[PDB]
Amino acid sequence: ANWLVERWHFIMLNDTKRNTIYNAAIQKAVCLGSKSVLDIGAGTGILSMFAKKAGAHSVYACELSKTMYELACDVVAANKMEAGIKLLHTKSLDIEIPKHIPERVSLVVTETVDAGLFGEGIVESLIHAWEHLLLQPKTNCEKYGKVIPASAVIFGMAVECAEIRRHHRVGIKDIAGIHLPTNVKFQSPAYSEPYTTEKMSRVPGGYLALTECFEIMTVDFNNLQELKSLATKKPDKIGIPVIKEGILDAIMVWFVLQLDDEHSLSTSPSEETCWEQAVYPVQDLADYWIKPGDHVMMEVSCQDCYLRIQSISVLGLEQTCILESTEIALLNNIPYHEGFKMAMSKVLSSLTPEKLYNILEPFYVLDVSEGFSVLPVIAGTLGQVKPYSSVEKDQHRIALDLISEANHFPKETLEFWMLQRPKSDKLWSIIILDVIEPSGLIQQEIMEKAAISRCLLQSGGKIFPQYVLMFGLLVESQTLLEENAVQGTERTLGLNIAPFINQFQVPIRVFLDLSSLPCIPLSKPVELLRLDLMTPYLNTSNREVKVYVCKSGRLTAIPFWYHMYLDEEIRLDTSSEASHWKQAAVVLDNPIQVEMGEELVLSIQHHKSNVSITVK
Ligand SMILES: Cc1cn([C@@H]2O[C@H](CSCCCCNCc3cccnc3C(C)(C)C)[C@@H](O)[C@H]2O)c2ncnc(N)c12
Repeated sequence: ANWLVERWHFIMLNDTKRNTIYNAAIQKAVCLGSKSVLDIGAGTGILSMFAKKAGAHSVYACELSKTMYELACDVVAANKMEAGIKLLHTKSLDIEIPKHIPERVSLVVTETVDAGLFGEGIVESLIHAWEHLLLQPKTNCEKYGKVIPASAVIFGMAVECAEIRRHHRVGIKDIAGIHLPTNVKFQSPAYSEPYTTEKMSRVPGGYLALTECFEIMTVDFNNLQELKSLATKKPDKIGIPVIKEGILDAIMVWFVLQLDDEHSLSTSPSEETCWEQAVYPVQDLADYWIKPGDHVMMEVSCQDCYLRIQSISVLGLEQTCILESTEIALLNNIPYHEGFKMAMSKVLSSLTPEKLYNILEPFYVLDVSEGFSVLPVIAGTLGQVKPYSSVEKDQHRIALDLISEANHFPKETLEFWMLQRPKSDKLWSIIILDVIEPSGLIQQEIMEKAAISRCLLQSGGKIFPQYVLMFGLLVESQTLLEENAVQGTERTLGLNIAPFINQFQVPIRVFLDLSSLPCIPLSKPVELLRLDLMTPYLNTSNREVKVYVCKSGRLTAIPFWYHMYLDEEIRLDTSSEASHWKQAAVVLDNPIQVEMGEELVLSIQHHKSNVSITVK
């Protein structure tokens, strides 16, 4: 996509409460005398229009992004405020007086905050603003400089959350007959990306508070000296008592943002708010079980942009292998590995049963999975197998050589691998291909790789998976609608933004965590498509699917996922609880009213790795 608008813009603009408190704070500050305003990171320009409507004499809005800047120019002009608001395509750090802005401003308004508060560089931007773009602070509001937000209190809480854990810690020491040795320590990219961002009010499986909430930091955005002192401030060593028995999985962080002395915003987890929380995963501990009487220790600092929580330990009453969170979720996906072990054993049993646990001829197995994979080690433990790994990273090879060694493989049993024959005049008995992206879409050129792979197979040899079924269902989801499009002008307090920003939406929502999404089912899930790697003649380009509507409702989306068939009996589900793949959905531009008992027709168009789903 050439012209992107980030998904969080739709969610935020749809949050009437957020828009109300920001407009209330700006109205109060403008009416009190702050007549010259600078909006840092204007987005659509909503805070600038609030300032001008409140009665500001001069409004300047700066926007880093070319796309957001151009959109903001059109929104402001459509709201008849072209003459009153001056939009600037620049980062606020590059603004010079009188070159870009003629005079120092009395009020800075900004929303350049993330779940961890500091992740968008609010400190660096406000230090530059106080030094070069703002009037002197208070010792009449027109005479002195002020910032919205005024201040913040940052909170933390130790939690048990199995959903976070399966993405940052490998939770088992034995997978599908293979041992994962102690001398190989797996760690996520958050180990020392200090935190991920999560909607903890709806996290799959939920979370449990193991401690009470605690203050981790405070910051005064109107205090330049306090802001400059952050770069060299020594970390704050804190000790938190444990109030509940449980597995320590993360420190969940949120903040209370004080816009002024009357108006405050909380990012505390709630299904009533749009705000996500900062999640600091707990890893590299000897024991994760914590009980009342224990103390959770950590070091909180904010010297180089991001808020950091380091040296996490529990105070009572070896090769390191960095993996992506998708690869850790993969190692924690037991049905995937057990399914692959059983499917590989059946191929070995049908082709060479004496090899299952020419004597010089091994059963050749190629794993073309993308990223870290242990499938070649599982294959090697099964029989007289010559397995090949496609890992690129040197650290991954070392780890796999140590895993191979722990599974009694003599040196160079496992080898590291364009699709070609194992050896000139030799054929593969098993080829594993990566068909579904973690995004929930089909991998690019998979049909082409399958066609090339089929020519390299021994008679009776198999490509894994053999075929993939795409499943989908009709849903009424107001949540998917509000994360895809701004719902009117009432949400944006009379301002016309929705028609202009809604144009930058994409038809397919990827990386969807379907189980955490509030949905009303309007149909039962049904097979939409068959992607056959062993028998492409069974594929269909153009198909109409008649979906029985079980329940009357407003159809807003068609979520979809897959059943990957390793053979006729063994299938993997990309929507399963332990799945390391995310799902996806076709979200409708205009929701359709459907009635119980009708057969809705979906048009499913398949060309190579593309699938188009529309209501016919
Ligand atoms: C530093 C800077 C940024 N920019 C521009 O402004 C925006 C930066 S902010 C990034 C998104 C923040 C959303 N945070 C919401 C949130 C918070 C907490 C919890 N949950 C959320 C949810 C769940 C809702 C995402 C962006 O348009 C940039 O191009 C600037 N332009 C001019 N000069 C500058 N110095 C800047």
